[PDB]
Amino acid sequence: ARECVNCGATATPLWRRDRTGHYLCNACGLYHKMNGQNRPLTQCTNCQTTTTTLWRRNASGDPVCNACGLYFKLHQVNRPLTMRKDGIQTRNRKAS
DNA sequence: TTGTCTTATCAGATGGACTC
DNA sequence: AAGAGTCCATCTGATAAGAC
Ligand SMILES: [Zn+2]
Ligand SMILES: [Zn+2]
Ligand SMILES: [Zn+2]
Repeated sequence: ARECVNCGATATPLWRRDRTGHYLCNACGLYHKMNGQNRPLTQCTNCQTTTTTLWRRNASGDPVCNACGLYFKLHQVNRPLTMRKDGIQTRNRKAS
């Protein structure tokens, strides 16, 4: 039940936090950082997944999922198909 | 019960569409 | 007409949760 504490949006291409760790949508997060006040009111080339919280690009400029993109950056080799975990994983990130 | 490694989820950078 | 500024999606980079 995540919600932008400024505008009330429940959907956004990227969730962000303010200095205190209060959640803000991408729009309200960028605005506050820039202005210092409140904002006024596809599939992976490697593993063929259609679901990720963040699309990245490979060296040729084609889309890869977050997992595949990060794996390649680290290892300089493509993510093997056997690494692909079923389901969606989430993590409780702490403040600051 | 600790250590490693994958990769979610945060933060920063870039630039197209739009207004001024 | 031609430049600077606003806005915010979407990209790259940083941090670190928790799978295993
Ligand atoms: Zn918002
Ligand atoms: Zn706040
Ligand atoms: Zn992938």
